[PDB]
Amino acid sequence: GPHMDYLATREKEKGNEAFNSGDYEEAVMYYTRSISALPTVVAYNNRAQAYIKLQNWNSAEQDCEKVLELEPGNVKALLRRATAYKHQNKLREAREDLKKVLKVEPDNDLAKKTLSEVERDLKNSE
Repeated sequence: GPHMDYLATREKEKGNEAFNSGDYEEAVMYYTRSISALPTVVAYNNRAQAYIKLQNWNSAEQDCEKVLELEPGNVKALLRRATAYKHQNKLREAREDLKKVLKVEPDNDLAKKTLSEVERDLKNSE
C-alpha cells in the first residue's frame, strides 16, 4: 500500500534488536521485509552484514551489488563484498575492491589487513 517507508525503518529496528541479541538469522528476515517495503542502502548493507556471520557469502554479495547501484563507492559494501569473495575463493575480484576502499579511506584496518591476506592467497591460488 502507501507509507512503505514507515515499516521499512521499523522492521529494520526489529532486525537491530535481533542483531545485538545474537539472532542474526532473525535479523536477515527482518531486513528482507524492510527492503520489500522500501529498498535502502541501509537495509541491503545490514542484510549482507548479517549473512557474513551465517557463512552465506553468495547471498551476501547479491545485496552488496544492490548497494553499489545506489552508492557507487560505498566502503561498507566493498568491505563486505571483498569479505564474501575471500570466503568464496573469488579473491581475484576482492583485491580490486579493497583498493576501491583504500583510495577513499586509507585508515580502514579491515581493508588493508584483509588485502595482505588476499595478495598472498592469490600467489598461493595457482
